Amino acid sequence: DWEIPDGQITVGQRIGSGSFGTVYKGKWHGDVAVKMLTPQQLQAFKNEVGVLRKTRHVNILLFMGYSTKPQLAIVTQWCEGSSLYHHLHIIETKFEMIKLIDIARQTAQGMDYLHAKSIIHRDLKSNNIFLHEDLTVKIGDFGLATVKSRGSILWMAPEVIRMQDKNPYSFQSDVYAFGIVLYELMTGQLPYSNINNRDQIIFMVGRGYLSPDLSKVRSNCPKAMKRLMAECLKKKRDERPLFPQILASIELLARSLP
Ligand SMILES: CC(C)(C)c1nc(-c2cccc(NS(=O)(=O)c3c(F)cccc3F)c2F)c(-c2ccnc(N)n2)s1
Repeated sequence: DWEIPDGQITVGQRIGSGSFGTVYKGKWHGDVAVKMLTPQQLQAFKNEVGVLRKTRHVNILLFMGYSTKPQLAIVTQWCEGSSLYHHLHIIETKFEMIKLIDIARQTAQGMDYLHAKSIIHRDLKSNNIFLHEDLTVKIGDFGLATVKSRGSILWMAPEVIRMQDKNPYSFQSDVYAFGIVLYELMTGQLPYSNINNRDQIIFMVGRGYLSPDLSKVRSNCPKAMKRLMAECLKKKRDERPLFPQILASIELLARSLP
């Protein structure tokens, strides 16, 4: 099994909380990430998502094992560096166009893998794309439904925001969230920056009145990159390309660049 013997993990600094559980930097055969959760949270993740079992890919965060005592936790590999969100919006890292294209290429590579294994991320955003050693993209923080009837909206597809569906999530919703990530890479900015109201952004994006300002893309951004971005951000989910097609477009772009 993947159960780490009781008392082997040293738990350190609290990193934060994602879709589910609290992340702490830890030590177990070097630096590791320790995601604390409840047995109900762990069982739901194994059923509703199942990335711990299913994924073993260079662009997906590597699961390592779990602990039962003192507290239940998922132990993954540790990413040395920062998330794409942190790089672009917190510390304003100026990446070369070649690198920005590579980050997109690597993200689309990981997404195509997940989708081929029939896994929908449901919560892809820039603080989920971890730039390990500032070179390798590692996709983590998978979406898990923790709440019922009776949050980062900038990446949500209009249909996800409208939520007139029980499960508005699809491969196409992840394509939209990737579209926003492409926007962030090519502009170095977050969409709808000129609006100071979360409710107005939610209402308008869902109703298709508001969409990212594509005129904000860098001068050195390839025409095909801006074209792919537009296709991924289509308001009609059906009009969006899937990741095998997205990947092929980036891979072709990556070589056609002088
Ligand atoms: C607080 C915040 C921003 C949300 C973070 N979460 C994780 C983290 C820690 C543990 C697991 C998952 N993701 S997960 O829980 O979806 C998951 C697994 F539990 C197993 C395998 C892949 C995987 F993505 C994470 F995103 C972070 C994390 C993970 C690895 N290295 C570093 N440096 N940070 S940071």
